[PDB]
Amino acid sequence: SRPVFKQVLKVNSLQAQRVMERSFERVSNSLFSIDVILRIIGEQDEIDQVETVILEHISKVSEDLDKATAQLNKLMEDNGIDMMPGYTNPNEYTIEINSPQVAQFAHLIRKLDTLMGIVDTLWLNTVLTSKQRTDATYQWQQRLIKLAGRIIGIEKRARISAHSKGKEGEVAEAAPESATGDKEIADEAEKTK
Repeated sequence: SRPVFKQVLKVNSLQAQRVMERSFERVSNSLFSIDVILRIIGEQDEIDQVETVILEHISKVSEDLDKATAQLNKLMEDNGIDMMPGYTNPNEYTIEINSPQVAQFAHLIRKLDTLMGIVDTLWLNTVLTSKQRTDATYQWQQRLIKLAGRIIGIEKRARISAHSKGKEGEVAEAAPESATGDKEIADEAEKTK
């Protein structure tokens, strides 16, 4: 009755498979709880407002990932590099896609994995310092982790919105909240204030 997309996703770089590991399950559970809590609140005004804010936070990170990919791909042709590296142990992850936004987050991880492959090419080809590879490794990792925490923060602020509409006990039954096992994500979840 409800459509669900099951897919296998290969991730090459360690930065993107670490981001995938400590966030994708919690994020796709958060996107699920949001779609359920919003259907309990009913008000199409709030539904479209929350659907929008989630869309634009995923859009901003996607827009920045493309800009960083476009700039760094220019540095490759500027420097005459047409190849990209193999990886010691890539991982395959079987994922379930219930929302199209869940697909968007998983697509963001692929763009991250792609951008890391470009960074690693420029670093192996002495175009990028060892220091500015780590600065890109940390910041883009932390960039997706900030999104994970913000999405969950939107979920948490939706639960208080549902509480303020008396629909609280309904939420506890329909979609209970999941523990956030990653501290970086859990701390960022306090975009509630």
